[PDB]
Amino acid sequence: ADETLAEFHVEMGGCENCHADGEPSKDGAYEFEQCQSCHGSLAEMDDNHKPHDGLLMCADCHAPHEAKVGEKPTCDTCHDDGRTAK
Ligand code: HEC
Ligand code: HEC
Ligand code: HEC
Ligand code: HEC
Repeated sequence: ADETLAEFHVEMGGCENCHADGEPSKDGAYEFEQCQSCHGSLAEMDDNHKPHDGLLMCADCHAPHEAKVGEKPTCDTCHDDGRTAK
């Protein structure tokens, strides 16, 4: 009974946590911005987030409307070279 990431954040704010007047962006960048305050920039993260920093958005990896808090994305969901999480 795990709650989605979008949920965990909601309880900590609402649907407006990554949505303006309930109007999801039609790109992804606009949202990716929201994930740049209480957290920071990938270029300011581990050596695992850096490598990506400037490639794919958070959600893109931390599928909010799908993933569930406490669920480390799988590299197999992109990398097929045995890539493993560190
Ligand atoms: C950030 C932590 C989010 C919160 C809080 C909620 N949603 Fe969300 N939603 C988020 C992203 C990043 C995206 C897409 C942009 C991307 O980077 O891919 C979305 C998209 C939606 C959609 C799209 C509908 C579709 O056509 O698939 C809907 C309908 C939506 N979001 C609704 C929604 C609701 C109801 C929320 C509160 C329960 C909510 N979102 C919170 C990120 C985040
Ligand atoms: C403040 C308004 C926030 C914004 C904007 C975003 N997140 Fe956030 N997130 C916030 C808090 C207070 C916390 C708790 C821990 C912490 O101090 O950061 C979190 C936690 C997450 C996590 C944790 C995942 C886990 O394994 O527990 C993730 C993956 C996460 N947040 C992702 C995320 C995304 C994708 C956002 C934009 C769509 C985003 N955060 C915005 C507060 C805030
Ligand atoms: C896939 C290429 C990812 C993208 C893009 C982002 N993150 Fe991530 N993140 C990823 C993994 C695989 C993990 C866990 C590693 C494992 O397998 O154990 C994480 C973890 C985090 C955490 C945990 C730290 C904490 O909650 O205290 C945070 C806070 C986090 N990721 C935030 C974050 C943000 C803000 C991103 C966009 C700027 C982002 N991640 C992108 C994989 C990926
Ligand atoms: C798709 C959503 C991805 C997921 C899931 C993860 N990564 Fe990724 N990463 C992605 C792309 C598109 C690229 C580069 C694209 C290209 O072909 O140029 C990368 C790159 C890396 C690298 C850099 C390798 C290098 O050349 O030095 C590393 C080290 C890396 N990715 C690690 C990694 C790990 C450990 C993941 C699972 C926790 C992971 N990535 C997931 C896109 C995506």
